[PDB]
Amino acid sequence: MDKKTIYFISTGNSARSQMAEGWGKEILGEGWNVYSAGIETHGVNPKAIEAMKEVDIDISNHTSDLIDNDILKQSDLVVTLCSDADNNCPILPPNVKKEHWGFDDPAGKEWSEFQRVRDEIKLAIEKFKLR
Ligand SMILES: [O-][Cl+3]([O-])([O-])[O-]
Ligand SMILES: [K+]
Repeated sequence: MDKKTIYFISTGNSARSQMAEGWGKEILGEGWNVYSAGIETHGVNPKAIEAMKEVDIDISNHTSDLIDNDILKQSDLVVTLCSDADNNCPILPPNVKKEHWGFDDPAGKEWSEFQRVRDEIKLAIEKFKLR
C-alpha cells in the first residue's frame, strides 16, 4: 500500500510543528508522509533546531510552510498543536480527520522549555505509533 499522511499544523511553523515533523519523520518513517505548516511562517526556530540536534535529529533542512487547504482535506490525520485560545488557531474545512494535541508555545523562552516541549511531543508521537 501507499503511505498515509499526517499534517502537523499550528499558529506558526517554527517550533512545535517543526519538532513534530522531526519526530514524525523518524518514528512514523516508512509508513507515513509527515508534513507541517502554520498560519504564520516565521522560519525554523534556532532553539528548536538545537533541541532536536541534542537528540540526534536534523531539522535544519525543514521548510516553513503555510497551511494549504488541499492537504487538510486529503490527509489521514491533521493534528493542531496550538494552545486552544492563544491567538490564531487554524481554520479547518469539514470532514477533515482532526485531533487536538496541545503543547505550550516555547517562543521567546529559554532552551529548557524547547527541551520540555520536544519530549512531550516525542511521547505523543510514540503513543500514536502503537494505536
Ligand atoms: O508550531 Cl509553532 O511554531 O506554532 O510552535
Ligand atoms: K514544514
